[PDB]
Amino acid sequence: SGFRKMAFPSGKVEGCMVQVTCGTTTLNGLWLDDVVYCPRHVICTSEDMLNPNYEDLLIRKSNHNFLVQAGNVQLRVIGHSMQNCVLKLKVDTANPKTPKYKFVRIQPGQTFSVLACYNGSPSGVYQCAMRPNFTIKGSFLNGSCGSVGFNIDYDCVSFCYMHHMELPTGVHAGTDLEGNFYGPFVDRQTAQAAGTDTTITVNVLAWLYAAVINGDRWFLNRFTTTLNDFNLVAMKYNYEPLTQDHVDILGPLSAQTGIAVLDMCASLKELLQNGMNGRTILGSALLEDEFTPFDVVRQCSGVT
Amino acid sequence: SGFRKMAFPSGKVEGCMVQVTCGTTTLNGLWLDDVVYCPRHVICTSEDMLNPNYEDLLIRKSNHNFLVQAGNVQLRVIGHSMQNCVLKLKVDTANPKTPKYKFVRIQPGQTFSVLACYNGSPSGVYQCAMRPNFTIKGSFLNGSCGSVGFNIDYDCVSFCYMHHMELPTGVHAGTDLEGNFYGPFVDRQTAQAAGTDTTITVNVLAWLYAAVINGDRWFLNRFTTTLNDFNLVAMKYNYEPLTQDHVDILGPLSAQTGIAVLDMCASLKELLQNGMNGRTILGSALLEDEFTPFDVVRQCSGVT
Ligand SMILES: *CC(=O)N1CCN(S(=O)(=O)c2ccccc2F)CC1
Ligand SMILES: *CC(=O)N1CCN(S(=O)(=O)c2ccccc2F)CC1
Repeated sequence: SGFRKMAFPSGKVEGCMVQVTCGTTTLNGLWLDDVVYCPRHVICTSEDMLNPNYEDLLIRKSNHNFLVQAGNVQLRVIGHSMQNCVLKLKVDTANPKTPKYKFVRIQPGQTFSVLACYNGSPSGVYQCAMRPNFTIKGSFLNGSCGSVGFNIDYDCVSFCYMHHMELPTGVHAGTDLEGNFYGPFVDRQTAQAAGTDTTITVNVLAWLYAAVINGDRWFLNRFTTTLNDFNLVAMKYNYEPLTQDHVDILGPLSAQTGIAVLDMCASLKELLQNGMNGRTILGSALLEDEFTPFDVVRQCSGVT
Repeated sequence: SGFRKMAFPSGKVEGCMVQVTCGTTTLNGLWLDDVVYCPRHVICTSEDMLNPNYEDLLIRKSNHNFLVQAGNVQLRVIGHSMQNCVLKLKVDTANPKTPKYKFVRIQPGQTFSVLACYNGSPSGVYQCAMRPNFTIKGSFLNGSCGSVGFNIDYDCVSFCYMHHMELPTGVHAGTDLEGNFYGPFVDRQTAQAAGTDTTITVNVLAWLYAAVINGDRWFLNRFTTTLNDFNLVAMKYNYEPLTQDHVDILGPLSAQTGIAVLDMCASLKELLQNGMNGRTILGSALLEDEFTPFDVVRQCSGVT
């Protein structure tokens, strides 16, 4: 029993983190096989960051200008290319600790673990979600760029995020490992405002299921609703619309608890309309939306 | 910027987790050097757990009855002893992945990372605190016993917790790595009620400092207070008394923000008396008490 905001074990990713230096800029790189992936803004002077022309800036860079250090050992860079907003640095040594891995581009509402690093060294691990506005709410200081987000399926690490920048509002933007930003963001020090940070409804419902499973049941009511009725209330409260696809995904939690998805919707409707009245659910005073239905099943069943 | 509930990178501890089986009971063990540490209740039938006499139960156990598996390789047990509520299984092979380590007994209010494991395999990592009632609020299913809590100082893992049991109220009790329970708890399936779970005041104040550092400042007020006045309010709200030792510990956060500790106390006093009024601090609707002042400094400064 008990339900915690839980990250994947980070060891498989720790073994992949390196330091990348170009000129006076140091940030983190991901070493998989004989390639080191890092944010392309490693080539910029903070002056360059105002309006950088990356292709033009890159012309002035040779293999030997990219200093890649794995622990206290230097890797030999034998090639470099830009793919979207990442650099791929080819090194002469395959990372001996390369896990089984995939690059995935996640959807908004999907959760992942971040291994926050500075100078290629791990400082911490925490759980995030891709927000519906394609930001993440992370913990990233100068030097953390190139830190990665991931999921693990048993022995296979799916890398989904690389950290690139902080918006003026202190929320975070980054890329998949093909260098494509989540959302409309660009690696430039310019006016970039996030859109509405809506609540991930399907994740809230998953977490309400988790609460019931773990004995927190006070919010279960006598009501049901319909997707359309629920969705009118969702809209009003800046919650994402609930689809039949979301209902289908919640089916196993429905099955386990015997609470129909639409009944749990009606409970969530009353919590939105009535608030918590000073009560808590799984030690939270607000409705948590950074657990997926898969997260709840995984944690509640003990998958390794 | 941004402030997250952050665990230590888990890799150094992942390399230490093994499976221990005695009869039909499987749980986790910690392999450091040529010793495997696990809960002594591994020797019990769930029948035994009602009123176990561990010394008597242990007489019936030989080295060869303790099945220790590290990945898919069996370790040879050449000795076993009971120390308090843990077994030490001597194996013929030093764990080649043994990190630098210490065993520490932490105080209430101190935070640590848990690597939740099943069958010696890591499932997740999350941040806990030793509650003032010597429970922890974890996430532990059957099979998770022998999972450990730890802190890392650069390269040295301080092990502070081993998971042993769930109270009827779904909170958790365990031992240090010398097998001594935190609090009054015993490894027996009996009536064990937790005392008052008080709020860790010094940690709340640390987290209020973290909020200011990260731009969440709405709760800063025009008031100050004294330790004695604050403490009258703390008592009323089931907050731990604040000592000058706590004020001293918060000094660096005071220095960095320019907010005197007693001023921040007066802010916390008004939040206790007035509530949050539907507002949030660092994305929380309640006052978070599972960050230590050291945690806030570490995360805000980017220690690896
Ligand atoms: C994103 C990231 O982690 N980095 C880019 C900025 N650099 S830096 O130019 O060295 C720097 C250092 C300190 C303050 C601002 C700043 F831009 C660090 C790596
Ligand atoms: C604490 C812990 O993780 N364990 C002790 C209980 N055993 S068990 O006896 O195998 C068991 C299994 C399933 C349900 C209850 C139960 F006690 C597992 C390890």
